[PDB]
Amino acid sequence: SSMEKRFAYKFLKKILKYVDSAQEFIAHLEAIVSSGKTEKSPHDQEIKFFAKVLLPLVDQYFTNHHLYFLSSPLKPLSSSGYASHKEKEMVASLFCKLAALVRHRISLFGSDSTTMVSCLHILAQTLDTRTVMKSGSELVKAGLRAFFENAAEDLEKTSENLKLGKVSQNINYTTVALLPILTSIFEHVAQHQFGVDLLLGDVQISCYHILCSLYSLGTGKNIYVERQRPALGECLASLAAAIPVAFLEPTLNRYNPLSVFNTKTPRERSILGMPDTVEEMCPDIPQLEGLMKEISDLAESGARYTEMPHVIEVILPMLCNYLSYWWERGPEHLPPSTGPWCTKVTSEHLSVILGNILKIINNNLGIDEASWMKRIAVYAQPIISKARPDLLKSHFIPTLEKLKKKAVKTVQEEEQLKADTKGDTQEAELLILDEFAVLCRDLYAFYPMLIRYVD
Repeated sequence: SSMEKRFAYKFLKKILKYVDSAQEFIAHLEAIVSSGKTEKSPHDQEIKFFAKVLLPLVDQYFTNHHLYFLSSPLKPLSSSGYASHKEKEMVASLFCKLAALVRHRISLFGSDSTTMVSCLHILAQTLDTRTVMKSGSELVKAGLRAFFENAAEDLEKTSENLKLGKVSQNINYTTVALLPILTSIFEHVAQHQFGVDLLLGDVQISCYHILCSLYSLGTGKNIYVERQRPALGECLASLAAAIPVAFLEPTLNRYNPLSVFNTKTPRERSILGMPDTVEEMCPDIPQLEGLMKEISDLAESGARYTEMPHVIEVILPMLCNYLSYWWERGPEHLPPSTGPWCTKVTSEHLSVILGNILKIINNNLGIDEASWMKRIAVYAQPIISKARPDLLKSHFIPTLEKLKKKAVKTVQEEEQLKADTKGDTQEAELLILDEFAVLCRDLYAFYPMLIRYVD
């Protein structure tokens, strides 16, 4: 019969109606808070039901029937079936409305902010932007395109506040809600390959602004930056693996048909208030050659994580994802594409970057406290596949030899300590336990790369 009698359609319609009512309820609650009245809200029952039953229910429902809303006739991911166009549009609209509700009201939500953010994670991972954009009501498309604009505005406002500061609500919202949701959205559109259909035109401009703001925050020297470097690096890495414009190689941008500069008339681009040249879109972000040269100099000099805390948590993941994404669109993976490419990335760049990562891990070997290794071992996975054979003699064997020497030294010390029962053996036992802990950390920060290379 009609597709409007399905259970999922009714469920989503009911939840959308409840979210629409909760919009007014939250607006009135914020108004009464501004007025200073401390009495309970007249619709406290509705708020309690929405925050205690509706959100966890939606989260669980889309954690269970997750593939059903992503599958399509072309790709049958779910055995149960595939959601209709209207249901996918409803899911996108619900995600947009929820993101609108918590845009700056994390303080109002209080204890339910975590539940709201988890529900937003689940909805973002269950978004089919392709079908929504192809066949969806103009309101839903407008909301989806305005989500990225709102995120860009919020990030620019946070950067401005950090510069002016010598406010806390906005940084709290950015840390708690905005960054994880952006990371989830970009990972979802990168693994399912929605980037070539979603991040175009206005969305691409908003992504340019987001990229500039994230790079500015990540490499800055601030208390907030010092605390949130990992999140900024992860979000930037996710963005670099989905946006279809080579933002580190603007000189070849004329060969990229997916860029706004090559897909929009100059009058239209000037109407949108963007610079007339791609060189000015990301003025602060260096070119690919500059980043690679800086990383090589840092690795060869011997600097530790303290000297380059932003070349290890922001620049490196972005570079790894960028190289992995653009290798498949470069000279090596496009033999028949005799025409010039929008990138100049070959396996040489991936090999040299992997070698620099290994050298950096080697320099920081045995440091007392370095928790960045367990992330650098995860952000190098995309580029281990293109590593060249010469890495075996120059970078893998020396590092493993250093690790083996450390292990033999520590085990000999432990055996000699156990043999001798004189003196205070408890302090020596604690010291050797600390040494074993640092050795295990170093092994698990280098062994994954070795295993991939061997495989």
